[PDB]
Amino acid sequence: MSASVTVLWDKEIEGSNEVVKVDEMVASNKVEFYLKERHFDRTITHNITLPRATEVPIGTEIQLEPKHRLNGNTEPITFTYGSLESYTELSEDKVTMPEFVEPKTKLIVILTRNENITSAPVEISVGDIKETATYICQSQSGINAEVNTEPL
Repeated sequence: MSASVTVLWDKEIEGSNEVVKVDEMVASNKVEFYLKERHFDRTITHNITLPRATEVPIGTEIQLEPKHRLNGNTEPITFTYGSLESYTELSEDKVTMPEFVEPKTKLIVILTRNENITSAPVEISVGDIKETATYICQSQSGINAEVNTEPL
């Protein structure tokens, strides 16, 4: 009813790897800037997938410990085959804005973050049944603010 689990971390595959533009904000001219801080949802989705013809019985628990986590969570993720095959972590990404737009100056705030997909083999055993599943991590980094100044 409960599997022993080993992630072949050294076999990790690097899927998508992108720096994503999240937003841009512009103002022109001292005057005070629109927001002092922006707040952003940040997620990491963890997935387990099994071969279509697997012998793993429906209901089996697969407990693994991911590499990329949020909020300093350390506890294992518990997937259940055929019920709970995905799990999403949510944290609050707080980003400080520039306070002032300076005189004779147009400022541009560029907000970016990294987003990766990685996958790895998971060796699964329930009793005499062995399987190699695939673990998939959909990750987002913290946001970076680039301040760009023009004399207009």
